[PDB]
Amino acid sequence: GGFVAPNVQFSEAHWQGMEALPLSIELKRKLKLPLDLEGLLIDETSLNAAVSGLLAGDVLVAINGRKVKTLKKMQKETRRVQMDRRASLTVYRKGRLLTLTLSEEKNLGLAQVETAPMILPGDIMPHPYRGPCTQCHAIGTTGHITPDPDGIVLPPGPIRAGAKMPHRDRGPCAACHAIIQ
Amino acid sequence: GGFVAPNVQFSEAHWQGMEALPLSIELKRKLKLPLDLEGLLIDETSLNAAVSGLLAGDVLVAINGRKVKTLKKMQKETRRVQMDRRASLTVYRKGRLLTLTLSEEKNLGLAQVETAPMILPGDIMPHPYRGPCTQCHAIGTTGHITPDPDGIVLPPGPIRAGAKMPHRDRGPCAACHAIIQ
Ligand code: HEC
Ligand code: HEC
Ligand code: HEC
Ligand code: HEC
Repeated sequence: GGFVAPNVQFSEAHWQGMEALPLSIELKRKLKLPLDLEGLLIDETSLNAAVSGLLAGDVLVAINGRKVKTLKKMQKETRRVQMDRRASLTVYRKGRLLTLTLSEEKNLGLAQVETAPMILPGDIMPHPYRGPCTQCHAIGTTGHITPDPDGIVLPPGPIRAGAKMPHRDRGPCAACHAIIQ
Repeated sequence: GGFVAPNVQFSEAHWQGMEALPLSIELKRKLKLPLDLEGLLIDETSLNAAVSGLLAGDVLVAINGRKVKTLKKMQKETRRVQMDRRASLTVYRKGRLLTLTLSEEKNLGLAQVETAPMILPGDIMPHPYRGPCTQCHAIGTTGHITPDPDGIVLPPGPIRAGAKMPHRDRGPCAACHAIIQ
């Protein structure tokens, strides 16, 4: 269960703590950004990228002065300076073109890319239409991990009589727990 | 709005198309895996990692023969062979220790790491208890991108009278669209 189209494109890149995604018209209108703007959207920053001053909602225009309008082009670029400890960040925020340094005490490394997750034939589109489905998704059931862990509930599990309450008052110990005597 | 604890750990790594996450007791019991098992869980495989034979639900025990039980240790490891085009994959699947080659025609690169997303003071835990919150999450409102794009609706937008229907029959053109005459 894994049919992939001959052109599955990249949905995102992760690099020194920033998640980067193509800046679509969907997203440009959704975040009320100018529609001439070319670059990558940064929607999630942690660790080294957040440290460098980089916030979410920011658009990644360039690195080291070279323009990055696509993921493919942004990767190419991280490969170039992957062994460096610093690269420059040209960013678009609130109409200002800011600059930032990104840092790492070993080396920056290559930004790794992702496609949209593999989906089921009968699956429901949770987002506005964007084009034929095989264009971003692989169709099938592998690349799974289904049922998704997060939707599995754990039986709270046996407790000796007079156990100590780790959690808030939730009700009679006997409703959720199997008691031991 | 960004208070981080002096020990924010890694939640995941992405490497040549696999998303890797610490294999917790939560996840070990949730996927009915042996509880002695040490390694990383692989929950999402695409591109180069899926190509190498790697499926989701798989646990990443080792690379090139070196054991990887934590993210920190798995990164260290990708740094080592980051310039190589091939590394070995020791994996745990259904009780079998399989082996796989991972490949890339330029170079593999460094696996990039992520922490749990920054959360709000008043935010609700969507998962079983796991320990104090500052241990995985940064508390605040930056690293935002809120409101989250996905929860913004776009007004379908004006259509000239006699426009052609791109989408299924949804009802009277006048309910959603502003018509032009
Ligand atoms: C056309 C008929 C479809 C169907 C049935 C689906 N998609 Fe997509 N999809 C894309 C990206 C980048 C995401 C992540 C979320 C986002 O940023 O908007 C998604 C998400 C989904 C889901 C949720 C998947 C999950 O694991 O929860 C599902 C069920 C889904 N899609 C089905 C990317 C694209 C495209 C990129 C240009 C196109 C075209 C489509 N999707 C179209 C469809
Ligand atoms: C203790 C009081 C809390 C609160 C309020 C939250 N967390 Fe966590 N969290 C962790 C990871 C790895 C995730 C991703 C999902 C997963 O794999 O299970 C999450 C998710 C959340 C969310 C959803 C966030 C989102 O962007 O949608 C929220 C609101 C949230 N958490 C709040 C990691 C951990 C831990 C790691 C050991 C611990 C401890 C906690 N979380 C505890 C809390
Ligand atoms: C469901 C409505 C519950 C009621 C009522 C009670 N408990 Fe509970 N408990 C429940 C769950 C789902 C869990 C898992 C952890 C979590 O996220 O809350 C627990 C946990 C405990 C523990 C720790 C378990 C462990 O590490 O093995 C103990 C010792 C415990 N609970 C005891 C307890 C007592 C004494 C209660 C009533 C006076 C009680 N629980 C209520 C679910 C529910
Ligand atoms: C809501 C209940 C709707 C009804 C009824 C109709 N339309 Fe629609 N339309 C709607 C949305 C949210 C969108 C965005 C794209 C999507 O994911 O479906 C659209 C799209 C169109 C388009 C393309 C828009 C563009 O690219 O500019 C056209 C030309 C269009 N719709 C026309 C149309 C006609 C003629 C309808 C009734 C006979 C009609 N729509 C119904 C929402 C809804």
